[PDB]
Amino acid sequence: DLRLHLLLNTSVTCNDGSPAGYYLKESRGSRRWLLFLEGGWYCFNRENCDSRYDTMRRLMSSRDWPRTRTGTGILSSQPEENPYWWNANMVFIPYCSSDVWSGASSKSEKNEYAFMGALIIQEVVRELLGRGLSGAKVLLLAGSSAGGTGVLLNVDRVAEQLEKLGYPAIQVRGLADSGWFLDNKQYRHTAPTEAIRRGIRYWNGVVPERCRRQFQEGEEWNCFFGYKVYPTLRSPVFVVQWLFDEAQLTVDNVHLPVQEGLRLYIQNLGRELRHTLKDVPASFAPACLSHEIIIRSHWTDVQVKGTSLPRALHCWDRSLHPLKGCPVHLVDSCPWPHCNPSCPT
Ligand SMILES: COc1ccc2[nH]cc(CCNC(C)=O)c2c1
Ligand SMILES: COc1ccc2[nH]cc(CCNC(C)=O)c2c1
Ligand SMILES: *[C@@H]1O[C@H](CO)[C@@H](O)[C@H](O)[C@H]1NC(C)=O
Repeated sequence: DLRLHLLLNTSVTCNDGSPAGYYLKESRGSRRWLLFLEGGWYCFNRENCDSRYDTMRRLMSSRDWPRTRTGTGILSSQPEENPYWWNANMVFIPYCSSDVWSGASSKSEKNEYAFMGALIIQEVVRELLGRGLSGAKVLLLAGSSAGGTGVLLNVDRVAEQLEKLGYPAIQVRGLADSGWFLDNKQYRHTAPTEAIRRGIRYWNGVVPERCRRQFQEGEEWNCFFGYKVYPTLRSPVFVVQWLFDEAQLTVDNVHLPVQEGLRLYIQNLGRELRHTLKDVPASFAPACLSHEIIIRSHWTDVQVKGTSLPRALHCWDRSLHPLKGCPVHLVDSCPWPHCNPSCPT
């Protein structure tokens, strides 16, 4: 169980103005710190945020959060469940800003909602430095789905914050799970790129500086797509992505007797995802239809080329000190979902 702490700076808020916060379980024998960003889609205008407030209020407000949370998967403290980092200090940061962790906007007379995801991360990091983070050797910023994209948008900002605060010994790294999407041609029409474009204006969203300077004013939506923002990052980042991600297929208007047109569409999607990962040295991408993995209790079960994800992350740790029998780049080459026998059922 991790215990809830509301932010002492109560001007850093969830969408409705309630204070944001974090759940913490300390491990006093450890110099490793894991900060996990929750996911949960987003909203991008008044009407669609109003509907989210009716039926997804815990993703917009802290008024109804519980005092504790159980750590699962990579957040578990049991070695049987978490072979990688069971002895680490564990932090779960709830997602209550609906902005893919990019916002820097307060509630005001002109703004019904606050969008402060980027500021929430920096305030958590600050307040944690007085609870033991000042002694850390490694800070791993991790996250799933919207939180995985949040890692890509924020890991370099955390690194810069700690250097300017006077903590150059802390090594900042990122782990992005299920947040690596393609701005591809859809199977049918009914678009995420335009929703993100409008969202950035609504949230006053911020993106990493080198990416912003490449794409320039008006085109910051490009930095929400992993294969475009990743080459601009300086911190080491490990990318986890199912080749046939369910959220990707949903926005592509695919719902699973598959005939030739859809077969070719699905096979081309896996090929394109594989291609975007060829220059990503630390990555784990199985040929499965699924979504998210790192906080699932059975995350230890899936393997690529005989190597589990906990093992791949351990090999990554060793590489940041070409290891024999300890690989870090693991991408499936077979072309259809569940061609890998370790895929979840
Ligand atoms: C799950 O919601 C998210 C989270 C992070 C994201 N980054 C970029 C996009 C838009 C394209 N992908 C989808 C699923 O629409 C996005 C959506
Ligand atoms: C590749 O062909 C095209 C052509 C025109 C387009 N407009 C917008 C998109 C991106 C659509 N994908 C998602 C997931 O948002 C697009 C793609
Ligand atoms: C609280 O957070 C806000 C938003 O980042 C910041 O402007 C302010 O300086 C913070 N308060 C203190 C006392 O540092």
